[PDB]
Amino acid sequence: MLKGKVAVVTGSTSGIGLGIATALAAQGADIVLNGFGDAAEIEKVRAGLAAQHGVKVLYDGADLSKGEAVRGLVDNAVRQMGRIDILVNNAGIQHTALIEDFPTEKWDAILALNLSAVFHGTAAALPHMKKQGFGRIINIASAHGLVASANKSAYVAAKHGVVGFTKVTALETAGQGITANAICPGWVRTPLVEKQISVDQETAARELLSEKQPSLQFVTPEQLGGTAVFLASDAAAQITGTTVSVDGGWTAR
Amino acid sequence: MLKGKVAVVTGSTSGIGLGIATALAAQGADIVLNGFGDAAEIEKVRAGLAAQHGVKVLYDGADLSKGEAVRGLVDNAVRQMGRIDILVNNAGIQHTALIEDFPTEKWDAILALNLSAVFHGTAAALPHMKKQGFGRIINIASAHGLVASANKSAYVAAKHGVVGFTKVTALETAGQGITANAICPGWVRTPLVEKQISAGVDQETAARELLSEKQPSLQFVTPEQLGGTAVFLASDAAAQITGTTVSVDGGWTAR
Amino acid sequence: MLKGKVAVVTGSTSGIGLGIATALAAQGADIVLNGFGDAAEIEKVRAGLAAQHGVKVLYDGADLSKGEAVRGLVDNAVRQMGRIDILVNNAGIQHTALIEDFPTEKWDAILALNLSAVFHGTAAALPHMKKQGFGRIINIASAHGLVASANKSAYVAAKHGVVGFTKVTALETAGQGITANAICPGWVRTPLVEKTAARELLSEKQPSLQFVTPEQLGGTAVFLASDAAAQITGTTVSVDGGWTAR
Amino acid sequence: MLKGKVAVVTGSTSGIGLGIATALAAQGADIVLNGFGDAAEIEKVRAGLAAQHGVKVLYDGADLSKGEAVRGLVDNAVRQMGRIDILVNNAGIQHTALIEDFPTEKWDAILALNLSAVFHGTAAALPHMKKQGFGRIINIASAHGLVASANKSAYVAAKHGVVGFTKVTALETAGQGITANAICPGWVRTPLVEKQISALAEKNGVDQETAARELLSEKQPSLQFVTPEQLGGTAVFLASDAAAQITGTTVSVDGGWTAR
Ligand SMILES: NC(=O)c1ccc[n+]([C@@H]2O[C@H](COP(=O)([O-])OP(=O)(O)OC[C@H]3O[C@@H](n4cnc5c(N)ncnc54)[C@H](O)[C@@H]3O)[C@@H](O)[C@H]2O)c1
Ligand SMILES: NC(=O)c1ccc[n+]([C@@H]2O[C@H](COP(=O)([O-])OP(=O)(O)OC[C@H]3O[C@@H](n4cnc5c(N)ncnc54)[C@H](O)[C@@H]3O)[C@@H](O)[C@H]2O)c1
Ligand SMILES: NC(=O)c1ccc[n+]([C@@H]2O[C@H](COP(=O)([O-])OP(=O)(O)OC[C@H]3O[C@@H](n4cnc5c(N)ncnc54)[C@H](O)[C@@H]3O)[C@@H](O)[C@H]2O)c1
Ligand SMILES: NC(=O)c1ccc[n+]([C@@H]2O[C@H](COP(=O)([O-])OP(=O)(O)OC[C@H]3O[C@@H](n4cnc5c(N)ncnc54)[C@H](O)[C@@H]3O)[C@@H](O)[C@H]2O)c1
Ligand SMILES: [Mg+2]
Ligand SMILES: [Mg+2]
Repeated sequence: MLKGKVAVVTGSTSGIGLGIATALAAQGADIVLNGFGDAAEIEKVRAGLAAQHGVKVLYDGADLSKGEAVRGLVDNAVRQMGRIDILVNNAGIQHTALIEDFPTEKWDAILALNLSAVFHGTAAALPHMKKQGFGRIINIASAHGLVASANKSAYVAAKHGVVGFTKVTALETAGQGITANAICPGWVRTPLVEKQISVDQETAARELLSEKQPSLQFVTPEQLGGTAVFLASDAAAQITGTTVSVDGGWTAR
Repeated sequence: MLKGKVAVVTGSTSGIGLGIATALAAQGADIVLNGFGDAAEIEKVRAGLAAQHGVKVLYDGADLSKGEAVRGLVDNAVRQMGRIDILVNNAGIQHTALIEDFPTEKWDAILALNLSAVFHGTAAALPHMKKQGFGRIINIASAHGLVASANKSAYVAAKHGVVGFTKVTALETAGQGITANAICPGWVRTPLVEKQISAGVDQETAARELLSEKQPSLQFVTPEQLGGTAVFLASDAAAQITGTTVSVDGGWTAR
Repeated sequence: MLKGKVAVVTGSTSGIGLGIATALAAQGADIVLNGFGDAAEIEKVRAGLAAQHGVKVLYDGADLSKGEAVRGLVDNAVRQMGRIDILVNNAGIQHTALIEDFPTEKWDAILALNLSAVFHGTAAALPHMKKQGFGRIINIASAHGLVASANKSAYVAAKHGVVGFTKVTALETAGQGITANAICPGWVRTPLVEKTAARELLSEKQPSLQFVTPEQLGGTAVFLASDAAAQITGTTVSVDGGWTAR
Repeated sequence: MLKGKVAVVTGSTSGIGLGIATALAAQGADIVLNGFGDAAEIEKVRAGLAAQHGVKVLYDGADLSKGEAVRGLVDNAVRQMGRIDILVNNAGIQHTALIEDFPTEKWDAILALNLSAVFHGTAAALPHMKKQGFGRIINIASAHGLVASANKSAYVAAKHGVVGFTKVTALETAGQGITANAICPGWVRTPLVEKQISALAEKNGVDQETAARELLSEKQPSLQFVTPEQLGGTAVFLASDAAAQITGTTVSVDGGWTAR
């Protein structure tokens, strides 16, 4: 369990990030949620987690394009919650086009959120974790941090960058009670994906998965949350600077 | 938890394998132990796990250097325990020598136990797992299944072979309720390593010096950590983790 | 032999990019040098290479830290040479500091040069290559595109990003007569590195205890540009004396 | 070029090993051929290469499933040729089946030849190379030494073992003028692959060229086969001085297979 610990999860107002925050809450950690969305819907989620799990849950809507807003998210977590034990760098965006057709605005944006936000968040958290003599940094990368797909140049470059950044973090913290690892999911069934799915649908789901994901099954936010729980546990104290692939066999082949 | 499930752990009479068996028993799994040592101590271990955790624990002394014995261990497990949910292929041996000096008998011994026994155990377990709609194969490889050290050609070859074999097992079973993964530990503080650490400064100073070459954390991995890693791969959160390696190595493979 | 082909080598005024341009010049490709330094001491080079190997050798001083300058270099290299056959993305900078001590400006500068310049060059080069039906993108990454060292976060991240970017470039051009690959060097005795103790510096990372040389890297680029390397695409070639083997 | 140098290429009577042996002979290297097939055709090959390239070419038909025979091939190459500069460990066999259906005899045969022959060959070569202060060991692994495919358990395990073995070899010889690397090809349209094209051809009840494009499509984004000449060219590169600090690594020649 993680009673007495505080976890910040970026981009946790929905999807994977919310699944992770929810799993960490269920182990007793206080939580900082982050992301965009409807004010009322977010408050429902925040109040609901706090009441269901008996922990404190803050919401900080910091826009993570801006490195100063990222470092301020972390510093505010420490101000409001007392400490920061676990940082999950999860927020991300996508844009598909050929390299030649790839808008520079999208390239820049993808790197800023998907990579540089990891740097800024991690830079802000480390001094606290080192003083504590305890930390877990869990970066949510992708199968695309290890291998590539056509038409995803910026996202693949950024995720790969996250993997290498994760390894450096780990080497700079080795033996100080801090680990840093990257979870690399394959396909997770988010509403964005759900659109693409629409001769019936569970024949369409299987067909969409079959190119990359041999199990023909989606990964779930709940499974990624249990993977983050595991990495946050004492059993994972010597797991550092590595990747945990949660991808249905995508990287096996 | 793993109540009602059955785990066979090869090489579990001591060390990493016993750590894994223990962690699995503590989640409620029935256990088949295996390996060598003193038979009185083995029975003490077996009885004590069963009493402490309220699970059924068997011992099967199969010599895993023999393919038909590995297969019989798995078949005996199913016969006696009723099913097989988790197979941990852990038993392993080592020899250090330059390649040109490496005895053929040692090459062949290391391949037979560290690699071929994973093939034989997997082959026997898979039909049962596919019929159950559930299985977890957990192969204990090493950092030396991903990277090399000088003078360890047979161990490195076999552990690499285990990593690749793990991937194929995952691809043959993908979607069938079965996963196969390889845990890749760095240094764990066994009696053997202790003897090296024994070999002018303080004990814990020599420990850090010895870890220094390969393990950035300068902290040993423990059998309990590796047991909790096996518990996690056996859990439902790990249902889509298949055909991959989980490195428990203090930063060894990050650099 | 590469006669009738044009190579752009970014960062070719010194160290490995020059090493590579020279090696490629020695095979009959026309060269576009690029980089910083004395306008005249570079003329010595642009002149001495063109005379030594009997090829056209341009110079473009484009600051690659700007995305539009990269795409200009490429488009101008086409205009001044007629075509582009080989793009070598080599220009790169370093900075060593703990992550929490790492200046954001240095972070952004490493990412703009070491990574985004590679995206920019490739975006500019690709339409010409796809029409040519022939291309060689060779990105000069590092051992640090595959593994990490402490205190080098922006560089390791950029270099991992290049490796990943190379793979996508390969996948988008597959079967179109274009390949993209990354050479991942270990230690090279540059000016910066040069400043015995030479075996002990290599000792931590590079088991051969021998430096990699620009001519070696030049040979490696020449190979990837060859017909034998036609189905070598989307991959890394480590020239690192054993660094990544352990 | 390799004038004055001796290369041993296992499994060089056909397919990839033949392309590699030819490219090395074309650089001035003396060649020991090895492998099976039709003996008249093998002699035509051996005499042909010797004459065409003006180098010495021998055939040793050692069965490399036996470790003594592998060491014997290397020993006698040094006896008969004067030295050994290049060892290309290339011979291999394939068998497909589900793991639970995979005959123990086929598992053993694929480990013996595809992995243990690399150990025996390297072990016999190294003392000579270390003495000479020069050597190139080039192991022909596969994309399957880095990633898997279903139904190829023994072959994927053996190829992965070759990749790890190659790394240890590099580390043991680092700095001594010896490098050890593994070329990792994707599909090459040899008879090893033809049997597979034919099996896919019959499964889907389709022609042979449907099967080829589809075989390629599953794995190899270029949709073009790799050729023995390309692999020969890659081996010549690794044997060169340009590759002096390329050691303990893999070179994928796979049309994008491992990029995705
Ligand atoms: N969904 C998949 O199939 C998949 C697969 C592999 C990896 N991932 C990765 O997992 C992570 C989570 O994404 P997801 O799939 O749940 O998407 P999602 O849209 O469901 O959630 C993304 C979250 O990030 C937040 N966000 C976006 N921009 C932000 C900004 N500038 N500042 C603060 N928050 C911001 C959103 O508000 C939201 O809470 C991403 O890094 C993604 O790339 C997703
Ligand atoms: N110890 C480490 O630092 C380390 C690191 C990485 C991986 N590993 C791996 O972990 C696994 C177990 O190692 P350990 O360090 O706990 O070793 P250990 O010697 O303590 O245990 C090995 C087990 O295998 C059993 N065994 C050996 N040969 C057998 C055979 N012929 N038939 C049946 N059982 C046999 C032994 O009786 C023992 O129970 C091995 O595969 C090893 O390669 C160990
Ligand atoms: N030297 C090594 O030990 C080593 C090892 C691995 C990889 N590398 C990589 O190889 C590449 C070349 O490095 P090097 O060691 O030859 O360095 P170098 O200093 O010798 O040369 C770098 C070149 O890039 C140019 N350059 C710098 N900033 C530029 C900019 N903004 N716009 C255009 N040109 C610019 C310089 O003028 C110079 O010509 C780099 O990407 C580096 O990361 C170097
Ligand atoms: N064809 C491909 O797509 C492919 C792809 C990747 C890797 N490879 C590898 O390339 C190597 C060569 O394969 P190939 O496709 O050229 O096949 P091939 O069947 O054309 O050649 C195999 C060669 O090995 C020889 N050989 C077989 N058993 C032997 C033994 N016991 N002793 C000595 N020689 C023996 C054969 O006689 C022949 O000379 C193999 O290691 C294979 O695994 C092939
Ligand atoms: Mg390494
Ligand atoms: Mg892959």
